[PDB]
Amino acid sequence: VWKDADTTLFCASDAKAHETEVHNVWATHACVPTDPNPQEIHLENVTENFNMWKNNMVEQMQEDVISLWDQSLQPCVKLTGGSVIKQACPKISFDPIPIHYCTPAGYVILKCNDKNFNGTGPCKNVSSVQCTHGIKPVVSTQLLLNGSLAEEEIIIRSENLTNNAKTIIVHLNKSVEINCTRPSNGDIRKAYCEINGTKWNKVLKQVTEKLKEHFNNKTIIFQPPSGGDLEITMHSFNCRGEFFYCNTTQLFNNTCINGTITLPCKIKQIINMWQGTGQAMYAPPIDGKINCVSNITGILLTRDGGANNTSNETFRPGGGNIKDNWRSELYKYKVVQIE
Ligand SMILES: Cc1nc([C@@H](NC(=O)c2ccc(-c3ccc(Cl)cc3)[nH]2)[C@H]2CCCCN2)sc1CO
Ligand SMILES: *[C@@H]1O[C@H](CO)[C@@H](O)[C@H](O)[C@H]1NC(C)=O
Ligand SMILES: *[C@@H]1O[C@H](CO)[C@@H](O)[C@H](O)[C@H]1NC(C)=O
Ligand SMILES: *[C@@H]1O[C@H](CO)[C@@H](O)[C@H](O)[C@H]1NC(C)=O
Ligand SMILES: *[C@@H]1O[C@H](CO)[C@@H](O)[C@H](O)[C@H]1NC(C)=O
Ligand SMILES: *[C@@H]1O[C@H](CO)[C@@H](O)[C@H](O)[C@H]1NC(C)=O
Ligand SMILES: *[C@@H]1O[C@H](CO)[C@@H](O)[C@H](O)[C@H]1NC(C)=O
Ligand SMILES: *[C@@H]1O[C@H](CO)[C@@H](O)[C@H](O)[C@H]1NC(C)=O
Ligand SMILES: *[C@@H]1O[C@H](CO)[C@@H](O)[C@H](O)[C@H]1NC(C)=O
Ligand SMILES: *[C@@H]1O[C@H](CO)[C@@H](O)[C@H](O)[C@H]1NC(C)=O
Repeated sequence: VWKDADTTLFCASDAKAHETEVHNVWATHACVPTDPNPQEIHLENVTENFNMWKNNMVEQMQEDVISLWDQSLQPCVKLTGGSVIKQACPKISFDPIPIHYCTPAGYVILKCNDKNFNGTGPCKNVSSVQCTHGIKPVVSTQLLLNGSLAEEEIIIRSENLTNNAKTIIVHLNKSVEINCTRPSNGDIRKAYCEINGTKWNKVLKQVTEKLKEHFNNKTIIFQPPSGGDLEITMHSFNCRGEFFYCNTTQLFNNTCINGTITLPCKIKQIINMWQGTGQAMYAPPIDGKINCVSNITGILLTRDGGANNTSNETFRPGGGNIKDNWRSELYKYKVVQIE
């Protein structure tokens, strides 16, 4: 006795009110305390359809992250709507915390428990929950960081796998640590991410093998981004308030597809805002060692559509649509109004 519907969700977290960290600060006034003992009810013989690509939960999380970033990450110079704006741009404490999304009274969240669910279609194993799992609003491109892993086999997620214009979401089942560091001491913007080539090249081959199963045994080739802004041509992310730009060619160039893979990184001040508000400029990198060790739990790829009768299918690290990042975690939920 329920139907698919959209409504105003609310967030919950374990943020500290005393902290100056931006995520904790935002969650303190925007979210409520997390439920100590949340309940989950498995619906008997209930089957439901899901669509991670058409989920209002994604838009709502998007609006929250945009709100947090607009309040916390303000640039020195801004350019939006043909208006140059100067303002204060002090360094901040930045480190994403788990955010839960819940439904109000008269509404519930359906959770797909199919251990091989790809994001779209029917789900045989469904359960009822008030909130989602703790999701860190990590903004990045190409690589999904600090997210959840696929329980069983690797999963390929796409709204339309044949459409080369539709982005693909790779859900890894084994995290590959990416250790990025801007050493205390030849540019201050020069950084690097270390990835164990053995762990990575093994996972990438598995990703290569499963893609073949989706494209009828066609040859899978990984190549660097064909073009576009640096935000999508390179693995971009925020580390301690700094915008890291790392070349991932050594990751997506077929050589071992065995030691330490060192990716060249740049800490850029001039950036294109993912909010779509234009470009912005921030102050130089902070002093001391800047380190961010993350778990590579997902991969954003874009397939070339210049091959019809060929025996090859080329894939490149894509993204840009940050809403895809929320989709990689909000694929297994959907809001329904109880009747
Ligand atoms: C109106 C509009 N213009 C956009 C340009 N792309 C970006 O602004 C962008 C993508 C990724 C990031 C980024 C930055 C920092 C971090 Cl830490 C992580 C990610 N910024 C497109 C527009 C078309 C030519 C190519 N660029 S997107 C957009 C909708 O929001
Ligand atoms: C359904 O999902 C729940 C939670 O993930 C799990 O405990 C249960 O074993 C699943 N049922 C089947 C038949 O796999
Ligand atoms: C990464 O995953 C490991 C387990 O493989 C875990 O111990 C660690 O806390 C994770 N780090 C994150 C999520 O930042
Ligand atoms: C991850 O999935 C692949 C199939 O894509 C499988 O071969 C591998 O064993 C899985 N890893 C784990 C830890 O289950
Ligand atoms: C996802 O699963 C549904 C249902 O099995 C199927 O119709 C769809 O083609 C699948 N898509 C991908 C990308 O696997
Ligand atoms: C998926 O993309 C292909 C390629 O453009 C297209 O022919 C097909 O109609 C698309 N599927 C849907 C359901 O629109
Ligand atoms: C990351 O790499 C640095 C070297 O720049 C090293 O000192 C540090 O211990 C590494 N961290 C992890 C978690 O491996
Ligand atoms: C990354 O480096 C490779 C080789 O060093 C180069 O071919 C490629 O163009 C670089 N990518 C970007 C986005 O600069
Ligand atoms: C990569 O992982 C293996 C274990 O799988 C380990 O023995 C090796 O030392 C790691 N590489 C580096 C550079 O530490
Ligand atoms: C992932 O989590 C770890 C531990 O909280 C943190 O040090 C790291 O900066 C996070 N990665 C990103 C990209 O925020």
